[PDB]
This record gives sequence, C-alpha cells and structure tokens, in this order.
Amino acid sequence: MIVNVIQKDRLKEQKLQFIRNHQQAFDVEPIYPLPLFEDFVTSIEGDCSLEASCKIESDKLIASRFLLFFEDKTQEWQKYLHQSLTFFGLVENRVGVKINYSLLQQFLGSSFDFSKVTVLSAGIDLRNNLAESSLKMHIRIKDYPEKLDKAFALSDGAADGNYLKDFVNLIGFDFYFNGKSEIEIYAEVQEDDFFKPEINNLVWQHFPKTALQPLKASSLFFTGLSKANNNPVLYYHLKNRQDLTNYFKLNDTAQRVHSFYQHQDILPYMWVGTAQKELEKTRIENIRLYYYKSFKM
Repeated sequence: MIVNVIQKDRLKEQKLQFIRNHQQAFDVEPIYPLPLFEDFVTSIEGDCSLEASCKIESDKLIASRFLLFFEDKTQEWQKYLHQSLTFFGLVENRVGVKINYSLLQQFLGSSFDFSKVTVLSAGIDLRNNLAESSLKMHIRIKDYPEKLDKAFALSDGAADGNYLKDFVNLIGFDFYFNGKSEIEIYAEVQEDDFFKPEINNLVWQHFPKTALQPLKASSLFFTGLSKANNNPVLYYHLKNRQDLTNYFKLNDTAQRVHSFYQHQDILPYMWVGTAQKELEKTRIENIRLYYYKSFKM
C-alpha cells in the first residue's frame, strides 16, 4: 500500500535524523563504524525506539552511544535476537575483530523460552580507541527463575549483590572489540512499590538518603549488582527530562547535553545513571544521560 511505503521511508529518515542530531551535536566527526549501526536501524522496519546517550567523566564527553529497542507488538524476540547478532557479525567482519559471545551463549543456553522476554535491545558505544569500543545487548525477562539464576551464576558471583536477587529482571551484555565481554544483572523497583514498608527494609535502607531523592520524579529505579562491589551505579527513569537539573547537580559538560535536549523533538522521559558516591557530592562529575525517540507506523 502507498501509505505504507511512504511511512516506511519516513521512519527510516527520522531514525537517521535522530542519530545524526546527537552525533553532530557532540562529535564533529562521526566515530567509526557508526554507519553500520545506521544500516542496522534502517533495516528494522517494525516499530522501534532509539536511545542516544552521553557518558560524562568530568570534562570528557563520550557520545557515540546508541541503542535500538525492538517494539514490534508481534513478540518475535528470537527473530530480533538473530537480526541483532547478524549486525554484530557485520561489525566483526568490517572492523576485523572477533567478538566473545560466551556469556550470551551460556545465558541463552539451549532451551531459552523467548515468550518470557519483555525487552530486547542492541547497540553500540564507539571509541576512537578500537579496543575500548563495544556492542551492547539487553534482555529483560519475566517469571523466568531458571534464567535469573543462570545470569547470577554468570556474573561476579553470590554475596554480596544477592540481597537484591529477587528484584532482577534486566540482564545486560557488553561485547568489547578487544574480545573481552561482560554480563550484568539489574535489580529494579517500580514506582507503585516505592512507598511499601518492606521495600524500605529490603532496598532503600541500604542506600544513602541522597539516592532516594530523585525517586520523587522517577517511574523506575534500577542498580547493577555484580559490578562496582561498592559504589554501585544507580539508574533513574525520570518521567520528564526537564526535571534532570532539579534532582542532579550537573557539571558544565552534562549541562551542555541537558541544554541541547531540552527542546529537541524526543520523548518526554529520560534515564539517568550515576554512581552512588556522586549523589553524595556537591557536584556530579561522572554521569550517564539517556534520551529516547519512538518510531511507529
């Protein structure tokens, strides 16, 4: 149908525009191999979302970070996994690197129940230092205790981190271009549960008061369990991206990113990632800021 082809061509350009807006704001030259990711997202014709993010370390700005979230209502998770891995393979072929897939392979095992997947994403964090570049994948699972246990066994180990095992749904994979790979498990708390007394006992009690303040403006909180034995990275799903400066004490580099995105044609919400110790400071020096746009027919 003519409406369909016109819409498809439009969504393709809008995705490229979203990526280009981010890249052109923060990197005067695009970081290699960004075009392969552009090819990947434009090959995904079903409904999706894109994430563009910045990682700030004092005055250092790392901005070639993009993810695609598969959001076609058909629930064809295995197909999307395969599409994502095909993309990873092209990256391997063009750059001339071999990715270490072992953690993902072990996680998937041989009997993975794809109907238990609720989120799948694939993307990049590209650096001029090739070895430090990575491919990324997140898989969120629901009601799948066997795979939660498997992900737990695959990461750093048991205690500590075990105190939040029952809150884990999201599993993240990093695949570095130097053949090093990582897995992380994320414990989450949803907004509707923020004020429950057992949540204070099981979760909030083990974090400083400063960690709790941004929850006033968040719909979801999560934290990585295996990495950073102490000083865990805390992630907040801000309902409105405008609220960032009210809850997080930004440095100049982060303010630059915030300022850029205030009036872009993007989704209202954002994610904010920062180490626990940063919120205890008078000024955050290390922060990750995540912005989103949806692409639907």
